[PDB]
Amino acid sequence: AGADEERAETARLSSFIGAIAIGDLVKSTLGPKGMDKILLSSGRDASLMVTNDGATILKNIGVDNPAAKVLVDM
Amino acid sequence: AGADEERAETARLSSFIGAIAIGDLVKSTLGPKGMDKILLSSGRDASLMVTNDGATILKNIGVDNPAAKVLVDMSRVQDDEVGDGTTSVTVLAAELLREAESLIAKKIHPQTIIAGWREATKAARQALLNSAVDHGSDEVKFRQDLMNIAGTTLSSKLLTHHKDHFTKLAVEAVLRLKGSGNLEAIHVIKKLGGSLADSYLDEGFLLDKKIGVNQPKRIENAKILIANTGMEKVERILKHGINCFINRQLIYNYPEQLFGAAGVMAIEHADFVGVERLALVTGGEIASTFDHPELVKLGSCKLIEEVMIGEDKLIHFSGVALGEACTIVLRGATQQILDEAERSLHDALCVLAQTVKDSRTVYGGGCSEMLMAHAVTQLASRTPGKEAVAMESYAKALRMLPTIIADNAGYDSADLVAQLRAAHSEGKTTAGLDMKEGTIGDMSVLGITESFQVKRQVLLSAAEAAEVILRVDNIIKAAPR
Amino acid sequence: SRVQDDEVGDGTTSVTVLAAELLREAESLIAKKIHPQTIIAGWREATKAARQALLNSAVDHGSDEVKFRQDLM
Amino acid sequence: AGYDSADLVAQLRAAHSEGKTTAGLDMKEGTIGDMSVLGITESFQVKRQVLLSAAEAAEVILRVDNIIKAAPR
Repeated sequence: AGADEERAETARLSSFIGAIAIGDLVKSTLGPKGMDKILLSSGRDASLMVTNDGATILKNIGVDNPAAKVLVDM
Repeated sequence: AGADEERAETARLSSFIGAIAIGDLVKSTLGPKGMDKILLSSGRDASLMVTNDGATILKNIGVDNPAAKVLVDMSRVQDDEVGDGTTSVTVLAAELLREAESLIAKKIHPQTIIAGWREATKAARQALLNSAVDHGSDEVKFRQDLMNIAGTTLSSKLLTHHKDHFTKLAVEAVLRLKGSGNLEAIHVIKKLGGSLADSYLDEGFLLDKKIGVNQPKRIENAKILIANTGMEKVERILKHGINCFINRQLIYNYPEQLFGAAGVMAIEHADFVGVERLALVTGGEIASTFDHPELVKLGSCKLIEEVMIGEDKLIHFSGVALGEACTIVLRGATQQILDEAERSLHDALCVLAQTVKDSRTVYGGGCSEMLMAHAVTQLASRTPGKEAVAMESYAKALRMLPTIIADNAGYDSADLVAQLRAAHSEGKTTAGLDMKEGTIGDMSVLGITESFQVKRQVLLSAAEAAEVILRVDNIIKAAPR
Repeated sequence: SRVQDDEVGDGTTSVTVLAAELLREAESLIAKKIHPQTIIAGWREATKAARQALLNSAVDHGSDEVKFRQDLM
Repeated sequence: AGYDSADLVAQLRAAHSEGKTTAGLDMKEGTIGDMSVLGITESFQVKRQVLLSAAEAAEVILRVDNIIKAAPR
């Protein structure tokens, strides 16, 4: 264990996992009772940035190696 | 499995922890005998700062991932547009978070209870008037200006013998504060020389710097020169008639000889903050290279002079044409209390201006808190909805304040709550906690009355912060720093 | 202590010991269980203690001038 | 004195509550005795200054709430 290996069930899984992570944060945002979140990164970021609009925050950061940034661009 | 994983119960915990963390540090500070704390930062900071005033330190830094900075930021307007005295507004906000545990039992969406904050407007209006206390303050006012609330701020402080006189003076300082122009240019320094009054009020801004041993002792029909760049000079100088030069930064030695013979008084390394305030005061100037003299600069010509204040010499720049900015100078023999003036007077500036601006106040010594607690229990029942259930929880939050005021008086807390409530529900607004008695008494005889605004701004800010908080996820707490 | 020495003297050292013992009672102080600062008002009460050290004690009753037996010993 | 302290406390209190200011601790005796016979007296002034001096030393701990620092790192 402890390596990046993908075939069969797992290759499909990386697409699957990227979709689930984004959905939980965005679901709160929609509707009158909608919610806005705060994000903090220390590496050359002034402070916490808060974006209610899902599109603006997704464009801003390419935090991880799994596919999702391309999806965000669209 | 990303990293910061939090459960719905743990997400709220981060907000919960934040209120408790802040309350413990501010807790030492409150009432009669409070204590100073030290705080450290490097890179954007360099050493350890110690601040007696809780509001000043919270404002200056956003130390960590925990969210409370936004809650904290509102307090600055509290300390300018009203409440300061003794810090306690932050502590009450913290208290409301504890009721959230009882809220989990309420199998209802937390977002909906948030609408209770919609109710904050109808609670803030009810909280107000339920307290019912001061009929009015006309403006400036000859006798109602003080001998009131500033004394309470002082009541907490030991210095209340000579000091209460100092507190009274603060009103004169605040009277000039009101009007168009904003909250700008107010500076105060305490000094070593002793007097019964222990304070002198000056019409203009004060500074403490000297050109050198040589140079004229006094100047008149004074003209002021300010430079953004460090040290031709005589030629431009003679025609204007220049009486004083103020420079923010180091000053070159050669011009110093010139000024002495000419009869012009200059200031070496004048602090920038004093200078910026001064510009508003004198009508301002364009500060740049040595061309800066004549028309580009406009100076005020009333009085700049060195005078002796009982002993040690100072410079008193005074009689500003604008009239929007002024300075305060303190005096005293020497003790804990005299340099405690620095602790107290800064507090004095914020309390009084507001007391004159609000024209409304509430009874101190916790009189307001018990009465308000009585009225609010009924109010929850009156309103339809969860709107009623959230409101009922809020009402017992107020109960803790009576306990804290008594606690800092040395007297047994449970006994105190009992006697306190019976007197307030009775219908007498004047009655309140008497710390010196260790029981309940007439607050008015003491002369204690909290500015009305201090009570409404604290309640409204806590309410809005609460709206966002139990409808988010990522945070936590450690302390101010 | 030195100001005291100039104003009267050494005697035998004992003043320092008396001040130290007052700290021991602080353990039971917690037992009162509330605000240590108003405990200080006890000091205010010490003025009462101070008058006690006054007039309800032996004093002289004799030290007329020279004195036959009480000159010393 | 090299004498039993427990015994001493009881007898000392015993002579004083009576109302006889003369009785006191005689170390040479090992028990209690008539101080006046010894001839021992203390100046009035030594008692007032010691009381004032001991009281202020005690307050240095209480008039100032805190003196040092907390957590730089």
